[PDB]
Amino acid sequence: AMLPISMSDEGDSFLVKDSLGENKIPKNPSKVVILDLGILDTFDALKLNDKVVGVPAKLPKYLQQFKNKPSVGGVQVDFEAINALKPDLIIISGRQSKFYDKLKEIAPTLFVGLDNANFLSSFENNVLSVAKLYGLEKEALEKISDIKNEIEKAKSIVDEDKKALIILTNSNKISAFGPQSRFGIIHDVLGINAVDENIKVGTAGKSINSEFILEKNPDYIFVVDRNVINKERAQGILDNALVAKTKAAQNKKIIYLDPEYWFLASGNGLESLKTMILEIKNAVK
Repeated sequence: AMLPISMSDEGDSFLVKDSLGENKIPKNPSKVVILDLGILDTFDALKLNDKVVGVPAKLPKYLQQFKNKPSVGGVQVDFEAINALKPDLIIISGRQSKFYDKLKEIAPTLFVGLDNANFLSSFENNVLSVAKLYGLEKEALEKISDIKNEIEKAKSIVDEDKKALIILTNSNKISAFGPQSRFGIIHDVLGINAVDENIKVGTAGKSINSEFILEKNPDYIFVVDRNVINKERAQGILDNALVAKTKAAQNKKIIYLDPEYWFLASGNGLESLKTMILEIKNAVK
């Protein structure tokens, strides 16, 4: 299990430990550089927009209120821009853990990792830890309750005898993903059963083809199409007689998920996580 963020109050600051290291973070930080899009959404949802001084502007359609913040990268980190903003806090997730030592020379750097084996507990701890910095625990607990209620509404309507498959299409490559993966919340949080519970743990997933999809005969197929960031599109990759024969194709349950949520992994967002939960619920209702 990923080590959680723990914080102890030391008056003007918190002593913060997370899986990457320890930091003294000032209370109410006022110049925050955020490289994780999900946590940027949570800043919005907690009304902390004025605390943010840098984002990866090179930005999905749901985060356009930050389009005029100074750019610190693309998700490609620009260290010069970061230093020149003189931040009092840098927030990162998985995709930037490789940059940790360099960012930490600039300013205290908080890791809000999403644990693919314990998604909801990581999500809660990330949101509540950011809130504690600002004394917003009450407000963050109300919104965390809203998301839990949405998960319960979504779970309530899932069919126990149907099975789904998750795939990522990248140009013409198809790769399968299962429980406890980067897309795992379809199986792990919303309880939708998988066609294969034993695809191997790892970020690149398992290479598959249409024969595989036919062999599994999924009731639903969830597609994360990284071609939508061209020409070739999952719909054409799956435009064939193998995929056509599948229960998913026959009942028009090939679901194309918005990659600006799923591929960019905005699970740390109070509002973005909600939109993802609703997107699943509305596909299988």
